[PDB]
Amino acid sequence: GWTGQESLSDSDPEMWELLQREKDRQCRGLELIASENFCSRAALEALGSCLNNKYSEGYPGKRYYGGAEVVDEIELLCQRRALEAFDLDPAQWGVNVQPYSGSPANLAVYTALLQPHDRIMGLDLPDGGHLTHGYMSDVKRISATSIFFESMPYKLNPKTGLIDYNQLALTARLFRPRLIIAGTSAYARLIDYARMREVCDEVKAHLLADMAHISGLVAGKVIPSPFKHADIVTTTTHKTLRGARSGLIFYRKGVKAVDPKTGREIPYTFEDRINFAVFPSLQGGPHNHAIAAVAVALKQAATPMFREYSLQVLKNARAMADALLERGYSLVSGGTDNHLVLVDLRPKGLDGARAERVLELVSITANKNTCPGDRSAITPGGLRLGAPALTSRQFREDDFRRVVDFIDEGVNIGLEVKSKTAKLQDFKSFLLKDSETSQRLANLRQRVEQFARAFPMPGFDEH
Amino acid sequence: WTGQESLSDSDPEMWELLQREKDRQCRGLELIASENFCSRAALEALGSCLNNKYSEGYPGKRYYGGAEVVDEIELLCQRRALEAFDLDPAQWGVNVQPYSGSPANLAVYTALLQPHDRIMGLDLPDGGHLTHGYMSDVKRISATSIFFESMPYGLAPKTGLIDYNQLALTARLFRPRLIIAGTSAYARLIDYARMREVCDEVKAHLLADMAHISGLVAAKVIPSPFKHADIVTTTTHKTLRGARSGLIFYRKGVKAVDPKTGREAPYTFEDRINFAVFPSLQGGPHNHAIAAVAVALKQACTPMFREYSLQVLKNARAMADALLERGGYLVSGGTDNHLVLVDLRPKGGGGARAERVLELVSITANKNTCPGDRSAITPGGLRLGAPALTSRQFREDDFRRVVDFIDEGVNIGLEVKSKTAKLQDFKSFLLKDSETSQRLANLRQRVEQFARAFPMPGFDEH
Ligand SMILES: CC1(C)[C@@H](OC(=O)CCC(=O)O)CC[C@@]2(C)[C@@H]1CC[C@]1(C)[C@@H]2C(=O)C=C2[C@@H]3C[C@@](C)(C(=O)O)CC[C@]3(C)CC[C@]21C
Ligand SMILES: CC1(C)[C@@H](OC(=O)CCC(=O)O)CC[C@@]2(C)[C@@H]1CC[C@]1(C)[C@@H]2C(=O)C=C2[C@@H]3C[C@@](C)(C(=O)O)CC[C@]3(C)CC[C@]21C
Repeated sequence: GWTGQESLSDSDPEMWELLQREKDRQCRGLELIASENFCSRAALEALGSCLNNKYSEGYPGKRYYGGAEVVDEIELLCQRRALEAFDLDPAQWGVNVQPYSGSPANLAVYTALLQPHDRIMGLDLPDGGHLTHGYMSDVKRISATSIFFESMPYKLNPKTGLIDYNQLALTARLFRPRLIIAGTSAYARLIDYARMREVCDEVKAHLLADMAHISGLVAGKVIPSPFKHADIVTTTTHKTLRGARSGLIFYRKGVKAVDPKTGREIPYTFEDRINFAVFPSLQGGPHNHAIAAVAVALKQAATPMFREYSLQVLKNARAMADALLERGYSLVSGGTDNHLVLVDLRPKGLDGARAERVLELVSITANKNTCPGDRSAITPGGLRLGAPALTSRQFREDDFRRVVDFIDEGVNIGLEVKSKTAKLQDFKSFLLKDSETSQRLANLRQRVEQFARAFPMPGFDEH
Repeated sequence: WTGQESLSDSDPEMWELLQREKDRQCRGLELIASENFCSRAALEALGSCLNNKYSEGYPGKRYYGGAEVVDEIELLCQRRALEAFDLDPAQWGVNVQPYSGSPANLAVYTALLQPHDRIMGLDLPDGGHLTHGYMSDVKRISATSIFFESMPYGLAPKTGLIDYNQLALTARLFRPRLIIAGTSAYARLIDYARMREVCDEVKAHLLADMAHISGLVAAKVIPSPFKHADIVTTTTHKTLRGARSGLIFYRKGVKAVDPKTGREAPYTFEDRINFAVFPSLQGGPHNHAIAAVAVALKQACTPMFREYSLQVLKNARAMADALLERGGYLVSGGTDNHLVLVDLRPKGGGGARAERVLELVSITANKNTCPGDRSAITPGGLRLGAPALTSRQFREDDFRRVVDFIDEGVNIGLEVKSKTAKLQDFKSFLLKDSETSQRLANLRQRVEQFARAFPMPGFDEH
């Protein structure tokens, strides 16, 4: 008779088989999705805890709901570990740990700082921006950021460091936006630019750094911090931070600067505004399980171990980069200085959508990527590859050297099938039905999986 | 570093806190209609490798590879949801991605309205929850009141019951595009068939946020909004006893035709609601939450859980009866659902004194505005629910001692309230006075050991 202390294995075999298939697919796969990581077991033990059951609407100091005695201390702990993880000064920075995920963390900042229809700029979606930074199609508002607010994108300058900081400054003086976002998905270069904070300081905009993709790197000081230049920072606690899926908003606090007469030094106004956008306005009850798992990860990230990881992540990225040039690929202007690598595949003779589907069938998971020349729409000429997921499975430069030989056999199987096919589902069908290709893919799949299965995997053994 | 080390080993500080929260839960009595203790099965999924998987999109329409397995978990959760409530796949869909309750609501508004379009959500004191629409007399509070234009409630004051009259009058005036049949603190059924007239009148949309009653409806004990409503939202916690997540149910397929028009006239909810959740508001789904949600929906699609929902109402009824024979007055006269809103006005006790006393006694219920009320920091009534304790196998008898335990709370309160000045001066006197602090510790021990023996869902030690 139902106790609810039963195991998932006993009460829901259907779900336990599926957890187990997912676990096998991760262990046997080569995961190159720049935004994927494998979460620590420690973190998942918190994530899947009794903190699920506690409603704690409000914030630590006094948050009136009730018993929150212990969760208050978890939230403060998470706060302290957050500010420790990236460089201290609690005198000069605050943090909100309650955002449900990344998109909520951004919509919170917009909501706290701007009025509906206020003007926002971010790197356009195709040029490697996030959806939540704003995106309108020809005839549709697509991001909620573009619906509740007025978004104009700053494009990428095809071949250079790409982020046209020029065209930005030109258009940000014509558009008079009250917040500009500095953050990217598909970009191999450094930003979180002190020059964003000039373009901003100029036209009286707020600088928001969305560092979700590089947060681990920043956490580790293996790349330079947006927290010197930017006044608001948002991140996810997964990706390069390697925690559970949650979000963070960091904001400046205390006295901003001093000005005419004896002074009366002007105070920052973010803290209370961002905390009101998060709890009363947008979110109900925080997910205390996520907050705890986030706390576990942030401590992991404030350690010798995590600095070694993030250095290995850059060297692994460079390795995979150097390796692809060696066989003459083309990387979106140059190479990389971060966690990922954008391959241009038009000069090697294949698009992204074919390359992605071929690698998919050999247990290599990357994403197709629009290259500056946005024909776009599921047939872009690039491929986005990242090192963090595998670097967490103890891969080194030789391991990525070999990952790239497997991608090579993939690209090469593609070209071949691209020479007997009618572009669309006549390609995708041909990979299923053709006895010669179906076999050549199985053989490559089996080599990847044997290669993949041998490396350790964070998490539990079986789920 | 492997990332396979146990949390005990790698973070004792966090492991101690998980463990103190575990102590705290199994210890006390939880009567908050919005709270419940999650199954081990469900938590096993919540804390799985599904946390590791990005699957932006919907099953079949993904933007990444390597979703073969997550597709099936999402569809399973879909199916378990339509089955859980009973619901014909021809005539209903579900979206299982919402991160929580507030997102599920904002997603419906975003899919169905333009910014500044008009929303009638039962006001905060008359039922409530922020996400229905709430401005103070100085400022917009809920983001629903910022991005959309919200006009409050319609209840016959004192008479807890829903003014189906002045609503219909004002829904003919204010001309709102969507009305929210749903409640935080309301012990009665919402006439959904009469909402569907008020709404079919105004050419409005009917939304039910059935967060606290979600279990009951699947369980077929209460009448489902899913006969009258077009859109239904819920959290997967509370009454459903699952992980913190959110669901959005919506009608699909044909809506009948006029004689000559032929027969073409299909629902347009699905694509719009799904597009408001993925490109529009949310990034990647929390596949771990979806999995955990799926566990709970089955745990619940079953014989076992129809006798949870049957015991929940009768547990509620029992509590209701045993406060009419003592505790105070019954805002509504009684209950017909998972909770009772007792008035402490005719008992001469605020809602905020009575809440904070039971807190120090490890019983957590809710402060609740009642129609005879002042709007200051404290004043109102008391909101009780059967889902939490009903989960630790409590029956009607459990719910006579729990009520006698609350009586000792009410009664040490009244005593405190006759030797103290304001609330500030009241809640001081509970902490300071050696005579009262010991009288309270002795009641805390009686409720503690009444529950602490009882079984609780979860991992024993987190
Ligand atoms: C008077 C005001 C309008 C005002 O008062 C200020 O805060 C002034 C501060 C300032 O000057 O900035 C602004 C917000 C607020 C303080 C109150 C309204 C009532 C609460 C208290 C407001 C709040 O924030 C949070 C909630 C929550 C909603 C609830 C019941 C749920 O929805 O479940 C969960 C519990 C909780 C906390 C109680 C009820 C309200 C709606
Ligand atoms: C408008 C939509 C939502 C929609 O397309 C349309 O509706 C167009 C209108 C029409 O069809 O007419 C669906 C397909 C899509 C083309 C675009 C924009 C969103 C991207 C581009 C979609 C896509 O395929 C792949 C991703 C990826 C996710 C991301 C950011 C990551 O997760 O890191 C990695 C980079 C990348 C490429 C950026 C953003 C999206 C989600």
